[PDB]
Amino acid sequence: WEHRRFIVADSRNFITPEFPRDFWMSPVFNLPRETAAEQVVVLQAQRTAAAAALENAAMQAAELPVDIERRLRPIERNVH
Amino acid sequence: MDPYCPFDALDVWEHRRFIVADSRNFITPEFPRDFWMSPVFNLPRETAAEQVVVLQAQRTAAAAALENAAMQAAELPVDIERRLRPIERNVHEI
Repeated sequence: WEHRRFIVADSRNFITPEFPRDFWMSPVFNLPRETAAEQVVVLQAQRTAAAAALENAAMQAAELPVDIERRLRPIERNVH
Repeated sequence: MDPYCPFDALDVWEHRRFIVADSRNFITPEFPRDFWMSPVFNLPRETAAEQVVVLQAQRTAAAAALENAAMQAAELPVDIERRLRPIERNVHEI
């Protein structure tokens, strides 16, 4: 024995919300083809790429003290 | 505010085994609607425009540093040609 009140599930059932005068013209509903978010994402990706590339250049160019000593010292020994 | 409905309410006494045309009742929770707080979109502290401005300022700083690296590292061939040529001439003097 289970009892409760019932209300008919009718297709005619509609809901009536209310909208304020300042609803639709929120600034974000209407947006241009180009906003700041896409530039932010692309610029951050480029910044990370440059951060990696500077480190790669640092490790690629760290041989100058070795690239010069092995060119100068043997000539020193040869002359000496 | 109440959604419209032609039928107010009626008296129904359901059974267990013989629920024919088995419907789907709209279940309701038991905690009061006073505990169910209204939704708020927490706006971020910064806006994408301010993000563009700050990131562009940081790019300008990084580019200035890279330009400094360029001017300090572009003279290395000049150092090469300034240091070895007198020594090469001295070796030729022999």
